Amino acid sequence: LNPAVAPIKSIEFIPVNYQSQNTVVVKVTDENGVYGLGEADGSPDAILAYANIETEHKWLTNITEKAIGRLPIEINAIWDAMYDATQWQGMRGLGMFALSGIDMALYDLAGKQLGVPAYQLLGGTNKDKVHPYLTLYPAIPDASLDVAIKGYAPLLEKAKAHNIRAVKVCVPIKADWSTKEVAYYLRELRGILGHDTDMMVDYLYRFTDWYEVARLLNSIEDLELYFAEATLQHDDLSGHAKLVENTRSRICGAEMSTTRFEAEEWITKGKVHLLQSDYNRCGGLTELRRITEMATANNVQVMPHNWKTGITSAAAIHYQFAVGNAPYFEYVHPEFCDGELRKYLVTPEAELVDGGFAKPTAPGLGIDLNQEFLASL
Amino acid sequence: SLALNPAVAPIKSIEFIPVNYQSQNTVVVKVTDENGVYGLGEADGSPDAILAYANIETEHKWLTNITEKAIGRLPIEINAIWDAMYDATQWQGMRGLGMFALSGIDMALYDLAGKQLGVPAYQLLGGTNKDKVHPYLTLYPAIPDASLDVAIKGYAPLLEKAKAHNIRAVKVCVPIKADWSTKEVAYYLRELRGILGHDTDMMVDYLYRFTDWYEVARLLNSIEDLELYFAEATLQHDDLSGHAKLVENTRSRICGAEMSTTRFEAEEWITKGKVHLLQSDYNRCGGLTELRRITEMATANNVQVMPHNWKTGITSAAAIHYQFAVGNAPYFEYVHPEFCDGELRKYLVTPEAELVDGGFAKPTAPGLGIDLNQEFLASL
Amino acid sequence: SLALNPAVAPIKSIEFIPVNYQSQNTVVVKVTDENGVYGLGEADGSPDAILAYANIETEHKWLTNITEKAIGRLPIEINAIWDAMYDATQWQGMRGLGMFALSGIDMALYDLAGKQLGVPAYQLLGGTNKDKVHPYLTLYPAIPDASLDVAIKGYAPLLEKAKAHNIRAVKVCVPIKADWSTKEVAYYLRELRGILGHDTDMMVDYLYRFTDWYEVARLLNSIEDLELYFAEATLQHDDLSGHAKLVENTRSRICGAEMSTTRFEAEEWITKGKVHLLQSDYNRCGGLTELRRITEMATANNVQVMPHNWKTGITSAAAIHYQFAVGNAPYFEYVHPEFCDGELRKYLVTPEAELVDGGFAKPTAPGLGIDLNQEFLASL
Amino acid sequence: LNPAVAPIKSIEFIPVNYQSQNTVVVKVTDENGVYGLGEADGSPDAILAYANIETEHKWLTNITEKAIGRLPIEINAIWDAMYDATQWQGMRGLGMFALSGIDMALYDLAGKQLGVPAYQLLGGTNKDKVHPYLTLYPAIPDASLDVAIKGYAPLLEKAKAHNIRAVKVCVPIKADWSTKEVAYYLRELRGILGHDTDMMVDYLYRFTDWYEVARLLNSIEDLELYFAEATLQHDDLSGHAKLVENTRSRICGAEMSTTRFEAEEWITKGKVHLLQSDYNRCGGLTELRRITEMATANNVQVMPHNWKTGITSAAAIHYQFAVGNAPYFEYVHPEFCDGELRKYLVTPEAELVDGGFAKPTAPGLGIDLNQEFLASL
Ligand SMILES: [Mg+2]
Ligand SMILES: [Mg+2]
Ligand SMILES: [Mg+2]
Ligand SMILES: [Mg+2]
Ligand SMILES: [Mg+2]
Ligand SMILES: [Mg+2]
Ligand SMILES: [Mg+2]
Ligand SMILES: [Mg+2]
Repeated sequence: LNPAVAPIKSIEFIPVNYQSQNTVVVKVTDENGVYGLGEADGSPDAILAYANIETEHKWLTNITEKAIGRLPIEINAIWDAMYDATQWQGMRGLGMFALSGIDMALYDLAGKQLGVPAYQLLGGTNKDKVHPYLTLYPAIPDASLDVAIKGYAPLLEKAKAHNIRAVKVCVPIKADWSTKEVAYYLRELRGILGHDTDMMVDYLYRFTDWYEVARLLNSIEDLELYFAEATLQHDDLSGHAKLVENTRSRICGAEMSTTRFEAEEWITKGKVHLLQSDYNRCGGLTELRRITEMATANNVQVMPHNWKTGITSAAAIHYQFAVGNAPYFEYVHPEFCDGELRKYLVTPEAELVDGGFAKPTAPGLGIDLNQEFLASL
Repeated sequence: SLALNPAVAPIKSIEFIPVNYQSQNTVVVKVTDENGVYGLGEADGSPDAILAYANIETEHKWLTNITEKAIGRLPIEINAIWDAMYDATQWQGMRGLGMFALSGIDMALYDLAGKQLGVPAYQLLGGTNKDKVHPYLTLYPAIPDASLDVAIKGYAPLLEKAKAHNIRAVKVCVPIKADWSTKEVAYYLRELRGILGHDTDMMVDYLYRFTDWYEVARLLNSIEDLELYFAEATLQHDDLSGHAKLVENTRSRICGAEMSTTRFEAEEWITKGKVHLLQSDYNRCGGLTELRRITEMATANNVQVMPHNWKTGITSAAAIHYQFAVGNAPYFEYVHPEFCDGELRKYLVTPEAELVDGGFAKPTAPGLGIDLNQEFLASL
Repeated sequence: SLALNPAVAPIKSIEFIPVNYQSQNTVVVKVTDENGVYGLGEADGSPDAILAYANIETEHKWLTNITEKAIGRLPIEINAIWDAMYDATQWQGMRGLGMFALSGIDMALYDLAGKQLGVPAYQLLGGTNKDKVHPYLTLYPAIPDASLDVAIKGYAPLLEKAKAHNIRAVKVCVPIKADWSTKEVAYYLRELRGILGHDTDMMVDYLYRFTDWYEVARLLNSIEDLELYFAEATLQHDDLSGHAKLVENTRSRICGAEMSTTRFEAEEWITKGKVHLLQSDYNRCGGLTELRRITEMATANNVQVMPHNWKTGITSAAAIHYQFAVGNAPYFEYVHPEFCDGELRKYLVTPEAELVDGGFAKPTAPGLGIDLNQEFLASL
Repeated sequence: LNPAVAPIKSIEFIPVNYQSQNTVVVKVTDENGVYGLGEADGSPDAILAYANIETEHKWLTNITEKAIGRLPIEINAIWDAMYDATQWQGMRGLGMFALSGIDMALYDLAGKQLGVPAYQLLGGTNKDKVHPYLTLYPAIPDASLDVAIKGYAPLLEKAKAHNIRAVKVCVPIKADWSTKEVAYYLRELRGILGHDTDMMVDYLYRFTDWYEVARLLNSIEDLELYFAEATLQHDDLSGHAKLVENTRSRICGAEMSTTRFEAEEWITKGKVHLLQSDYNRCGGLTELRRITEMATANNVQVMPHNWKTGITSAAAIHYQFAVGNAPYFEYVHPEFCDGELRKYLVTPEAELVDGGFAKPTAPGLGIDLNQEFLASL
């Protein structure tokens, strides 16, 4: 057998704060010193504590215990083991963020051992390139319609200049615009962007009444927006079904969810067009694979939520090549987003050429920490 | 014009206190108002994971420290505060561990609000028309997992003791590591039922040892004659469709939601799981406030609620108040000192409700009628 | 051991007081405790029919005098008392007039319980996270039923006045005896909408003038451009299947349950009527206690609740407290003195909530913050 | 990268007949001479002709064409590429058997290149041992009850002696026994075997009326059989549903089906408790993985049909370890079967101990052709 396939020796959770952007790097190392990198969402110190709890019983075990000593190649089996041993407090919520980080690191570690890029461990690909949609947000107050539009105007011009195939814009949380003003706002941005680029919208959960949201969405149908994200409260699945039944917009769901079980509910009860389960929240690449194959059979697209560091971004590219079932996937690019962690935490940076990425050639996720940057916090 | 109650003072601080005993542990939640008056509650989950969660730093609209939205609020507005805490913590507290922390605070608010207004907690949940409540007691002997004869011999004295004290209902378990075939489990339960007799209701906890509904159905159907009250933790907790199969192909009461959180998961168990009874826990699912919503919803759908309960006397006190004002079933889970091992359960708080003839009388003290036994607590 | 609140005293008597004005009438319900402290509420229905109902003689388990089960109970146990009264009166009070009487008592309990504990009523319903609430005002000019030009001319000054006072939303009605064709109704509403402008939400009450859903659908669909908030009393109140048709074939919000009683009828409107909004009345459907259950149920099903409200300042006070702690919609029905005729509505009780910029601030007085204006009341 | 992961160079379909019994071996060789073995069901000559057709258009392509030149590690991608290019005549039926053989062979090849057993390429395992059910059938005339019961007698006893945990008996096709006689037959067999060993029953499609079958199955509920296979005609899904709705027996389906699309129908329309899609018919291990994960979500067990040579039997052991969701799986063992082909075609044979198999250790499927036996034609 392949000697490089060695059992996991250790797994450490490494908080990384930068003055308030942060993440929790997950490092899994085998007995030969080779290691994989992943990252978990959630308050770094809460995640670190959870990752260091004492095992108490069958359903309340330390998350890393079931992985240490196992062969990194058995990613599916290791996932089941960790999940089963942590049911008392990790079936949903924060605990799943920790499991995600480990699952992610395993694809990077397994890739290095076998000498293959992570997407080849996920089924391989028939695509020659993938194209992300970029989430854009200017450094604005929440501001006024004028400030917001002026702040977006250039990011949108820059996107078109770079031939980005799709972009997502947001409605400022603290903004107090009426739905009539939101429509105007979106019309103005779409006016700036043009119709050759797909445009997604994140309403940041500013609504609670499906009826009002339906009136808004049905009034801007002419804008041919790609989707409507975070319209109603995340727990309001029946409310989302109402939107699907009464509008012609693509309705998204599950951005903050965890596991395929919550994903299944969004599909059947929420009737949503697209799931946004996050790499570093819902159960990693392994759970996103099950979620996506289930989604496909149900005519539901999956565009995993993504706004962390270069670690998740790398996982995102690999996901899109072997698992993705949609035209785009969420990605945060350094030239279209402020944030040092995203910018320098890991290297190298995937090269975006004409709005797309080429197939990964390096082992695993093809990334490593920028010791220099990390050396300074 | 009439002046308002002076005792209804703003909350000044919220403290999470982990308590381990050498294992046995819990997380005491103490909410103190402007005048030094306080309420006690407790949260499930690894005490140190919970402690760290309770001390995180606020980052944005949906990622706030759980206590932040409670500080400065009047303890009497429990429902509003619950919503304030939930909304501000959606990023990592909608489900799982995070809800355990919110649960502990909610529980404490009933105790505190009760003291400020000078009324027992159940009167803040609607009052009661019951004069007494009767819990079912969960029994488990000290047996190594053990074998058939070993397990039966170990349960025997507990079952006789319960009959002697007139306990109206008890729950027995199938040991986790026991490798008994389904037929041996059937034998096992027949033996226990035989020892106990049929005047006492018997619930059974299978400790999630099954994954195939058909096998489980064959089991439960083979023991209808035992007239067991319910079948708990038969299939894996995520297998809601599997529970539905059980309900559709057997005549046993099927339970669910013991490890769940929030009324949203509870609703799914009701509609998709089709279960006859929900076991959402006081210190996990959202405290008494969420249990009230879950129970009123459960009643409308002909579903009983018997909250999971295996912590300290803090949750036990909450359970009695719950059963008097909210409970919609004949029994509710309760762990009694004389019927279990657990120094933490026996000594952490005082006083202890007096079980008379297998029932509890209406609580009379303000709030949850409990307090920390500092000597025990100080003894480490 | 801590002593309980002394102010929480048993209820000693319950009195129903009919009040007519020459027509305008109501039934004041006064609940007095051991120490003379009392709460006010009011019941809908013919005052003399209600009076007689409130004084019937107990005959058997299900045919009891409504007050009997409340007398001797601590006002703080509102939910338990509600169940006690309901269960004992099933023979003739489960629906209809009988529930009006129960509603009045429940409302009074919030006022009384509030005074004993020294807290505003909304704090007994869970508190609030809102700083202000905004009602919609129902407008109707003095017009004989009138004709198109007559009705429009009459509504004009009311609509301008509302805009001047910054009322966030208003409701207009289609006169009952008006024989306008559906096309004339469409014209009518277009005119009113034109006068009002689009910054103020406009609700429409059709006063049950229709019986054919298809005709109604054609109407509502022809006026989508008016962006009306909702369509109330379109089809007959018993026609739940007809409302479903409307919801399925139009894009207007369809209301229901304005004249209904209990959460059981409310549930049917939700599931069978498929309505977007319930209008169960404070003084008809079961008071604030039942409105709380109906609203929490409505929210889970994405249904708004704007309780019907057209009585005296007693229900108006209840409405504000309701909206702060229970309401799940942007507005709620309210009748304001400066926007209506009604000596009973204007003078029966004091003080009057101050509408500032079309909104109400948090109530501060105990209970419902109201009391009988004996001079007015004494003046017959 | 990993030098061993080389492009596929050729794919050969080799008919194997015995003087009756036959199969079609599938040999996929990479650019280094390393190869993987697999087998396809169906008339060997029909299959060979199908594997040698000429590409005509987008949807009518030679099955091997989309695999040649591809890295065998990208099994999921190759599966899609082959399926997509052969839709015109390979979406269902015979065509899928061929695709199945190639898919199976890719797991063996990919396992050899990476130097890991096939099951690790399917997720790994947390099971230490797997236990098959053995399909038994005596060499009997169709015969009378007595004769049939007599033939099964020794086999049953031998099964108990070898501690086989589960066995499947069949009702002779040409047997003209009434439903009452079939019931007597099964009672007699259950008596001989005992209840400590699970017993499955294959009725070989002798019924067409669900009502009659329900009566039979409801009358032998006391025998507590594990399942009822091939009761009604294979196209009669609505009929299987009536069986499920009116009896308490586990009802099987999909034995002769292909693709996860037919399997989904069996689950939702047929309401069956267990699927029997075959490794060498339905789309191979890749499709069995999708079918099983879908089945698990629907509380449906999967025990893939298996009656070919040691090539499929090997694939079956690996399947059960990493993908299987049921306590047993079909297996044909040489000491319990009478097939020269099943015994000699490939080596080595997995060791059955106390009714179970240990985790495979050799790369890929761990089998190879027995040249001598083959040279014997
Ligand atoms: Mg978002
Ligand atoms: Mg489909
Ligand atoms: Mg349990
Ligand atoms: Mg009901
Ligand atoms: Mg009306
Ligand atoms: Mg809902
Ligand atoms: Mg067969
Ligand atoms: Mg399921």
